[PDB]
Amino acid sequence: QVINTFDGVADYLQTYHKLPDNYITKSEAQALGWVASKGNLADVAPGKSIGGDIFSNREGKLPGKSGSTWREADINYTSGFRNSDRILYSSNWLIYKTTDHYQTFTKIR
Repeated sequence: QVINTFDGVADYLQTYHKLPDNYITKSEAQALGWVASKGNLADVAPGKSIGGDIFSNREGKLPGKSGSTWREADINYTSGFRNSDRILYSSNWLIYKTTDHYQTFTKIR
Protein backbone atom coordinates (compact mmCIF):
# COMPACT_ATOMS: atom_id res chain seq x y z
CA GLN A 1 0.00 0.00 0.00
CA VAL A 2 0.82 3.69 -0.36
CA ILE A 3 1.61 5.64 2.81
CA ASN A 4 -0.30 8.92 2.36
CA THR A 5 -2.87 9.11 5.18
CA PHE A 6 -2.54 11.37 8.23
CA ASP A 7 -1.86 8.50 10.67
CA GLY A 8 0.26 6.52 8.21
CA VAL A 9 2.51 9.51 7.47
CA ALA A 10 2.47 10.81 11.07
CA ASP A 11 3.67 7.43 12.39
CA TYR A 12 6.31 7.10 9.63
CA LEU A 13 7.81 10.53 10.30
CA GLN A 14 8.07 10.00 14.08
CA THR A 15 9.56 6.52 13.62
CA TYR A 16 11.78 6.75 10.51
CA HIS A 17 12.54 10.48 10.80
CA LYS A 18 11.82 11.17 7.13
CA LEU A 19 8.96 10.92 4.64
CA PRO A 20 8.14 7.62 2.97
CA ASP A 21 9.43 6.88 -0.54
CA ASN A 22 6.31 8.22 -2.30
CA TYR A 23 7.11 11.87 -1.47
CA ILE A 24 8.95 14.26 -3.80
CA THR A 25 9.60 17.99 -3.48
CA LYS A 26 7.69 20.55 -5.53
CA SER A 27 10.91 21.26 -7.46
CA GLU A 28 11.45 17.57 -8.30
CA ALA A 29 7.81 17.35 -9.35
CA GLN A 30 8.13 20.43 -11.56
CA ALA A 31 11.29 19.11 -13.26
CA LEU A 32 9.44 15.84 -14.01
CA GLY A 33 6.68 17.81 -15.76
CA TRP A 34 4.19 18.66 -13.01
CA VAL A 35 2.23 21.74 -14.08
CA ALA A 36 -0.04 22.82 -11.20
CA SER A 37 -2.68 24.48 -13.41
CA LYS A 38 -3.11 21.24 -15.40
CA GLY A 39 -3.32 19.03 -12.29
CA ASN A 40 -1.13 16.41 -14.01
CA LEU A 41 0.98 15.20 -11.02
CA ALA A 42 -0.36 11.62 -11.19
CA ASP A 43 0.35 11.52 -14.94
CA VAL A 44 3.96 12.71 -14.72
CA ALA A 45 4.89 11.06 -11.41
CA PRO A 46 2.68 8.05 -10.80
CA GLY A 47 2.23 7.14 -7.13
CA LYS A 48 3.93 10.34 -5.90
CA SER A 49 2.65 13.15 -3.70
CA ILE A 50 4.34 16.50 -3.06
CA GLY A 51 6.19 16.55 0.27
CA GLY A 52 9.37 17.62 2.06
CA ASP A 53 9.40 21.35 1.35
CA ILE A 54 10.05 23.84 4.14
CA PHE A 55 7.00 25.67 5.45
CA SER A 56 7.83 29.29 6.30
CA ASN A 57 5.51 29.81 9.30
CA ARG A 58 5.91 33.59 9.29
CA GLU A 59 2.32 34.08 10.49
CA GLY A 60 3.14 32.30 13.76
CA LYS A 61 0.37 29.73 13.27
CA LEU A 62 2.65 26.86 14.30
CA PRO A 63 4.68 26.85 17.52
CA GLY A 64 8.36 27.12 16.63
CA LYS A 65 11.07 26.26 19.14
CA SER A 66 13.94 28.76 18.78
CA GLY A 67 15.94 26.86 16.15
CA SER A 68 13.20 24.64 14.67
CA THR A 69 12.19 24.24 11.03
CA TRP A 70 8.76 23.22 9.74
CA ARG A 71 8.27 20.99 6.69
CA GLU A 72 5.05 20.02 4.91
CA ALA A 73 3.71 17.08 2.90
CA ASP A 74 0.50 16.56 0.93
CA ILE A 75 -1.93 14.13 2.59
CA ASN A 76 -4.58 11.99 0.88
CA TYR A 77 -3.28 12.74 -2.64
CA THR A 78 -3.88 10.22 -5.42
CA SER A 79 -4.78 12.07 -8.63
CA GLY A 80 -5.66 15.36 -10.31
CA PHE A 81 -5.20 18.76 -8.70
CA ARG A 82 -3.63 18.87 -5.23
CA ASN A 83 -6.14 18.87 -2.36
CA SER A 84 -6.08 21.06 0.77
CA ASP A 85 -4.82 18.34 3.14
CA ARG A 86 -1.31 18.73 4.53
CA ILE A 87 0.83 17.31 7.32
CA LEU A 88 3.21 19.74 9.02
CA TYR A 89 6.24 18.36 10.88
CA SER A 90 8.90 20.16 12.90
CA SER A 91 12.58 19.52 13.56
CA ASN A 92 11.77 17.52 16.70
CA TRP A 93 8.93 15.64 15.04
CA LEU A 94 5.92 17.58 16.34
CA ILE A 95 3.08 16.71 13.94
CA TYR A 96 0.31 19.11 12.93
CA LYS A 97 -2.51 18.80 10.42
CA THR A 98 -4.36 21.26 8.16
CA THR A 99 -7.36 20.39 5.96
CA ASP A 100 -8.12 23.98 4.93
CA HIS A 101 -5.07 24.95 2.93
CA TYR A 102 -2.84 26.10 5.77
CA GLN A 103 -5.51 28.36 7.31
CA THR A 104 -5.77 26.47 10.60
CA PHE A 105 -3.74 23.67 12.17
CA THR A 106 -4.44 21.00 14.81
CA LYS A 107 -1.83 18.87 16.60
CA ILE A 108 -2.04 15.14 15.73
CA ARG A 109 1.15 14.13 17.53
